[PDB]
Amino acid sequence: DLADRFAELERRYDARLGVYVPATGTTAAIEYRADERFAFCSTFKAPLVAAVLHQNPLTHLDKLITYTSDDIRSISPVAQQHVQTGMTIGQLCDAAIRYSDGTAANLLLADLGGPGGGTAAFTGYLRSLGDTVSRLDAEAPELNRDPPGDERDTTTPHAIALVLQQLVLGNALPPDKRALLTDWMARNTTGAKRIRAGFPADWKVIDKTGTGDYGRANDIAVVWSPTGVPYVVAVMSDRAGGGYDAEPREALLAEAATCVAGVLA
Ligand SMILES: *C(=O)[C@@H](N)[C@@H]1N[C@@H](C(=O)O)C(C)(C)S1
Repeated sequence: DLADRFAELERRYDARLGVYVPATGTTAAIEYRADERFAFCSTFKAPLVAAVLHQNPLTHLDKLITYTSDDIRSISPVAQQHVQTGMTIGQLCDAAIRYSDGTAANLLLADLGGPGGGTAAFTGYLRSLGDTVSRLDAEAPELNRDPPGDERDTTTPHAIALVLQQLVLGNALPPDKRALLTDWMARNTTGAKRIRAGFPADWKVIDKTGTGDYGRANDIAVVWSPTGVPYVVAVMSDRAGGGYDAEPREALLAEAATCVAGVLA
C-alpha cells in the first residue's frame, strides 16, 4: 500500500511528505498530504519563467539586464559570474531553471514587475491558471525562511502539479514558448538525486527542484514512459522537527519517486 510506504518514509526521515500525481487515462491520481501547504522554495521558478515568456514577445529573451553587487543576496552560481557584463532575459531564465539561480529569479520577478517586486504578478499568473491556492509573498532569500505552518510563499503538491501539467502538457503557453520551458527543465542540473533517481533510465524526466530551511526539499517533474506516456509528479518535504537548520534529505524524494515509479510502470 502506497500510503503506508509514504508514512514509513516520513518516520525514517523525521519528515512531513507530500505527493501528487494527477489522474490520467488509466491511472488514478496519486495523493499523500497533497492538499497540505509546503513552501515553494525554488520550485516557483518554473511557473515564473512561464510567466515571463507568456508576458513578452519571444525576442524579449535577447534583452540585456544589468545588476550590481547588492543584488547578490542568495545562492546564484551563474549571476555572480556576470555582474559586470549583465545577463539577457534568456540567460536569466536558463540560470533560474537549470542552476536555480536566486539572483536570476529575483531579476525575472522584477522584469515581470508590479507590486511586491513582481510577487503579486507572479501570484496573478497562477490565478490565471486556475490555481487559487498558491501564493508568493517574498523573493530570495526570504521566501525559503517562513516558519513551518506559515502560509506565506506556499503551494501544495496538488496545486503545483496541476500548474506544471498546464505549462508542459497543456496549452498555457504557445508551442514555441512551451518548448523553451520544457527544454530548460530537461537540461536541469540540480535534480539528479530526486525524482530522476526514482525512475528507470528509459523514462524521460524534466524537473525543477527547491531547497529551503527547516529541512525543505521539493522536486516537481514531468516524466514520460518508454512509450511516450506522460505523468506529472510533485514531491514536497520538510523536517520541522530539526528546526531552522534541519538538513534537507534528497534521499526521501528519491525513495518517494521510486514508490511512484513502481505504481506507474
Ligand atoms: C531554491 O530552492 C534555492 N534554495 C535554490 N534551489 C535549490 C535546489 O534547487 O535544490 C538549490 C540548488 C540547493 S539553491
